[PDB]
Amino acid sequence: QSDFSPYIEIDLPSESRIQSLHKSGLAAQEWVACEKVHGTNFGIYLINQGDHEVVRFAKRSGIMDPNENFFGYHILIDEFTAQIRILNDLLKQKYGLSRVGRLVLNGELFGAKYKHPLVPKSEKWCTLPNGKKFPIAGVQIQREPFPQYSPELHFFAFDIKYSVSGAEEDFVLLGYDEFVEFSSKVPNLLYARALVRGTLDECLAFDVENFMTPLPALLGLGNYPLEGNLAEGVVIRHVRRGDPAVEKHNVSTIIKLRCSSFMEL
Ligand SMILES: Nc1ncnc2c1ncn2[C@@H]1O[C@H](COP(=O)(O)OP(=O)(O)OP(=O)(O)O)[C@@H](O)[C@H]1O
Ligand SMILES: [Mg+2]
Repeated sequence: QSDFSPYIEIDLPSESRIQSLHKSGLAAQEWVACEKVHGTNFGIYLINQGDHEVVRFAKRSGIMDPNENFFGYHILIDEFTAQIRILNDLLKQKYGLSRVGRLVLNGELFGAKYKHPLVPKSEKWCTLPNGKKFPIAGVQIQREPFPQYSPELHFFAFDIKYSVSGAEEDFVLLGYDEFVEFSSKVPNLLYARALVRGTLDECLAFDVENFMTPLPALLGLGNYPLEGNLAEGVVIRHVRRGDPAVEKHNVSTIIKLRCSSFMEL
């Protein structure tokens, strides 16, 4: 697991966090709110090993053996592999890097549930390296009645970091604008996009209670609405989260808000 980098949990806004964000000056700077997707944590890794490299996939708790069946994600490996190679090439070219020890594209694996009679369940079957196959129609990432996104499996990117040396302490996290710029150039990559942008308080004013997930319509299902299909919530973050000048204040610059309807499930 030496190549694995755990992603994070995200807190609801506490009194001490909010006070510190104001006192530090960070609250007055630029923040975004993006959709919080209810799937399972996923990471796509590209690891440099000198003149060769390897693609690996992680769940919440670590990089997986290639024959671990995990919600049918093998159906997306060819896509992920093409995507992560493109992202690495973009980063190397733009940043003048001969080598990137470790590139980590974190996001949410989601979908494979959409209970509308005009939306057939997936007919797709994944295949593992050992030849075993599993139906996407049998995948149940989450049991909750909302949010529901799509009958197919998808990946929602929400962070990109790279370590030139490969060492954990040398990771550089893309800021929001750079994250969007690069992600927008990776073909067919779905990624977190700002629902609102402004001060911390402007983002905190986002109406999560009535926020219907926009993903079904983005994924072809605009004509097949599900009643009460609220998004889980939002993640709010400083647009330069990870930058040393932000991090020097020693205050976390990521928080979440959830809708009450979701919390009650
Ligand atoms: N836009 C997003 N930005 C960051 N994390 C997101 C986003 N959308 C979904 N997530 C997920 O939210 C998780 C953090 O939220 P939180 O601390 O509430 O954990 P959780 O969602 O309850 O955990 P679980 O993975 O078991 O559902 C992340 O680890 C990530 O998997
Ligand atoms: Mg979750």
